[PDB]
Amino acid sequence: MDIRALYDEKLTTPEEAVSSIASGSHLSMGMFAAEPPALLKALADRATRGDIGDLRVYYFETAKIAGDTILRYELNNRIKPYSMFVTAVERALIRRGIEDGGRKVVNYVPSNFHQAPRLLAEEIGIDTFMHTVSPMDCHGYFSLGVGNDYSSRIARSARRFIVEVNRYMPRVQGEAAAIHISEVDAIVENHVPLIEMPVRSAIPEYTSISHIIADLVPDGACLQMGVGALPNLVCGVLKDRNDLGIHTEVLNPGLVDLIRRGVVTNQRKTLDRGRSVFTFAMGQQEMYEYLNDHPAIFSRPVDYVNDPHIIAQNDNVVSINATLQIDLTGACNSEHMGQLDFVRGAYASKGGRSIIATPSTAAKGTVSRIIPRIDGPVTTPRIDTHYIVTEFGAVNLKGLSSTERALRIIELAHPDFRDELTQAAKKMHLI
Amino acid sequence: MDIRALYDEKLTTPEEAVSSIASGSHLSMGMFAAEPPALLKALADRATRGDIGDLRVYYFETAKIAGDTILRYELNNRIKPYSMFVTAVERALIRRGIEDGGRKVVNYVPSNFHQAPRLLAEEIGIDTFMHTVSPMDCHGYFSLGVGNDYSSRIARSARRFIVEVNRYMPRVQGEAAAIHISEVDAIVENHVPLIEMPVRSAIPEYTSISHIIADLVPDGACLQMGVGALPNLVCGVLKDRNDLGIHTEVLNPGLVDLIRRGVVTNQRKTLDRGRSVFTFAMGQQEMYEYLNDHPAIFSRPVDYVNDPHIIAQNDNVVSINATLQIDLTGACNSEHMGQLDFVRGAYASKGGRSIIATPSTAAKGTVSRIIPRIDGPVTTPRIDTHYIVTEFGAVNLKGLSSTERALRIIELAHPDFRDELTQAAKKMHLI
Repeated sequence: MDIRALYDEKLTTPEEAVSSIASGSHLSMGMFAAEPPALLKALADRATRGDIGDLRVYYFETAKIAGDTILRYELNNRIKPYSMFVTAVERALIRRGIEDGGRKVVNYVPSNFHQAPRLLAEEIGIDTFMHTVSPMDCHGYFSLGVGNDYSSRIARSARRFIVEVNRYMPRVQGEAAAIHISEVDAIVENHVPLIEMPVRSAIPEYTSISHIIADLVPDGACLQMGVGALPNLVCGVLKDRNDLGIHTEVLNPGLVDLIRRGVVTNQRKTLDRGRSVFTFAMGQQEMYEYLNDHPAIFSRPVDYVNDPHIIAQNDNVVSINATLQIDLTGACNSEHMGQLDFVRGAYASKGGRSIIATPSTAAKGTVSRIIPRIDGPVTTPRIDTHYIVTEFGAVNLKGLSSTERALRIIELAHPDFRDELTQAAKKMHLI
Repeated sequence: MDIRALYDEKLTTPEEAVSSIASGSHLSMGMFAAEPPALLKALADRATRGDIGDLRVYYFETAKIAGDTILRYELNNRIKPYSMFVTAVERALIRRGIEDGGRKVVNYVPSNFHQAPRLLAEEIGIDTFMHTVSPMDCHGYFSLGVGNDYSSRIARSARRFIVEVNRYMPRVQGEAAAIHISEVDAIVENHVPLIEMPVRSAIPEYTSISHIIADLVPDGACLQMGVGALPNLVCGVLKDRNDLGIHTEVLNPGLVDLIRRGVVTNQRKTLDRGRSVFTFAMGQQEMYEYLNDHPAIFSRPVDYVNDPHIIAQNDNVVSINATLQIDLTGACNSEHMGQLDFVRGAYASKGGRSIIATPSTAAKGTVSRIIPRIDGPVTTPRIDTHYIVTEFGAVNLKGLSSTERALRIIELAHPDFRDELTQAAKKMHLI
């Protein structure tokens, strides 16, 4: 059982690692920070040379890594983006694609994040999976590090699995997170710091918002927080608490700070007791290092983590997410132009709470985020919404009539807009 | 327990039975054929005399029974309809309101049918619940008959429970379907035929669709079906199967036929093996009679039946529902202007299939039921849709790009609209 022998046998450069990937096939890669820069650069340039064509890349959550390599607009005709969710990177691509004689450059695949493993593995098929990893330990194992999501399944379903060993990637314990060297097909090495999530400051409203939310957080709450400044800031108010759990889609700096403070203990959880569960992690270097070899952290695949039935097995689940607009019905919209699983789970949880939070206004006070009607397709439907919060307060929509709902939602609007909004509600016959 | 003594201490006239209900309280009632006519008439009369007001009535699926009693437009100022799902009866009341100088006359309470039991019991709170029951037996039990749904919960959680004994009401076994006299607050008697859903005549497209759907029904399939002549026609084609199961939201005549023919055995089920499960039943006198003291039929509450996690636990779940519209995305819309729980449950089922079907055209071929995009809110989000079927075939949408979706859905449209649809696809850049 010589591991060092296999490693040196699979060790290679990006160029030959990616060389055998056929044209017309399906590739996928880790989410965000698990996107393998050297493997990707090697693939981009292979495409640039017109060496490979007709490659669909299926993925969730793209960053500049894939953005600046294999998803460059120029490569579009050879490496086709099948985005299962639109990021700023695809908004860039779509925009540039219209101002080019209205060509279609992004193929959107409509998908539930929690079904991604089944979709990619069984419905779509993935022939090549590529993922950054932590370095092979003494037992012959790499860790998927910050990723678990769908990767832990695709890494094994893909006919070929290629990993870019990066010492900067934390060794992270998780279900199927550890991968034996016999499970890997090729290895390139590339120790480079990991990409980061930008810290962005507390709007003054976040202060009042984060304080309404904390009183909505029960004893022994089991948290899921969205990535964002508001949620991060909310954890800042929870430094006060004890015995919180974590069962979250994304592990973020704010949550990790609660672990580091001994606030998060996971001793009240029914599932994964004693461990914080997330399906992937995003943050800054500080978070990344603190994750390495952490014994009270456990990544799980998304079809476990984001399964409402699983989420609801923990008592007092608290799910806190941001949206851009809330309407008077009051559905919610978080699209500029996944969390729903927790919206459902949190309410199903015994003593659970789903909280969708937002500033009532933007554009220095000129634009109301509380609107009459989302046009058109909402991200959280009106029948799913539980609690909503603005700096003007919180309301539980469940069981409210269209009338009760519009009235309480107006009260949460900026008073500057309460007038128009009451008028809009009257023409709509919401009231 | 001398149940004779009890039956008489509680037996009474509808007028007296309903006399003590307080104003500004919350009332609820059984669904469809379990709506109690004598009790309701006594109640409508109370409002006609100005003897009661500000009565909120929360309900689901409305029959002509409440339509013609407590929900008459005249009484809308004293008996306030808090309908949790809008039907023909509410659609009419709404029309009159807008014609009658824009009066809002129906209060819509947006809600998950599978969450109804807790919504009513906890978030809204019901003070009086009224339900037609089968006659008391020798052990002192009534049966909720065709009902279980939210009713089995609410007859317990409501602060007063009033029954209308009707000998025409089948004695039906199910979870919490039996109610002991000790748990009933007042009893009125009214032996009248059960109201019946209108048998709708077939249409020529239903033939082809039933054959396409039937090809999709695996062996030992665990059926759920919506009402309508399409699904009814489907159970016709399924005449020759063996060992099928039933776990359905509504029990219709098509399904009961398969039980009668011996096709449904429930032997391949994992839950409720050997028993057809439903949450409420709708049909005609024949079905209702057949249900009485049936030992292989078992009602269960909606939070069990419509819980996708429960549904998913049976293998080869097949969910068959009709829709009015399908767009190129393809979200679906079955509204003019519950089943979603099965769409998800059926896909999660091992070997499961959610089927949404519609004739490709309406109004003698003039209008396409396949359209570029659904107007307002949808009833089946595009990310949930599995199989759709028209008279022109079936496609499984899971994992297809927007383009592949558009192109395949178009081929399910009637040939007259395909070119129009194809043009629209490019305008929306679905290509």
